Amino acid sequence: TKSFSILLMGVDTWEGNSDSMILVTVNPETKKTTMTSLERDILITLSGPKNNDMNGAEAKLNAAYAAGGAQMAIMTVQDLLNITIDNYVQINMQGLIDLVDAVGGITVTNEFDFPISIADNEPEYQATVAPGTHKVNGEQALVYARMRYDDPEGDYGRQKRQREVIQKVLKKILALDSISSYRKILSAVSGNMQTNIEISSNTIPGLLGYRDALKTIKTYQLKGEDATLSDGGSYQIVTSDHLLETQNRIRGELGLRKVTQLKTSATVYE
Repeated sequence: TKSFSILLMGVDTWEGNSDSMILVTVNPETKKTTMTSLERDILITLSGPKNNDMNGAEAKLNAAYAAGGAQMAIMTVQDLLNITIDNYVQINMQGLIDLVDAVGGITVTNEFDFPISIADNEPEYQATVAPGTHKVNGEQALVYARMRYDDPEGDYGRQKRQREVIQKVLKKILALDSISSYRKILSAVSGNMQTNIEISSNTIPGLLGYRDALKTIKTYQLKGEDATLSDGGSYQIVTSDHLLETQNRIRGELGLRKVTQLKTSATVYE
């Protein structure tokens, strides 16, 4: 019954590439969970083992994972937000499909006037989401989550959608009453999910002591301005203003002191 922080990472497979970085704050006391999406494109100074060539390099946040696995991603995001992160959870795409299936599916709304597909690009995922509101399986949930319009305005939507999927999966998990139910869900994702959190017969029930925090899930996005790179690629500097409100929002939920200055490994305009 204490507030804790977890860094959620989707990974194309445990070395591979970060497809998502969500900081989740769980407060059982306030009965509130916050999910803040961190832009893969933010420019930042990476933090890793000193053993590592990329420790100290200024790069996009996406690159922490690519250089030193989940260890570097945590070190890097710790220095981005000036808060200590208690645990991490990597899931890959098979993971995400298995999990959505294991909770009985979810309901999403395709806002557009055309079905959503990604097979043209990635033919391993031939699923599709009709327009309107429909119950969706794991294969259809991944596709909704991974669809990028490949526009400067692509991730923003992709990130809202990724958050949605997780939130909806989490609402299904609240409504579970059995420990077996939960045991079956950790079975379902066994191969395709990895974490600091201890998984045993000891912990599956210890976990249900936090379900109360799923009663209110507020979603958020850390953002700034889209700029250009010499290769023609795209990055984003964080407006120091937006950055602090973000460290303070999270710190609050995690039961901590509001900060006065802005200590960050990130590259602000100033």
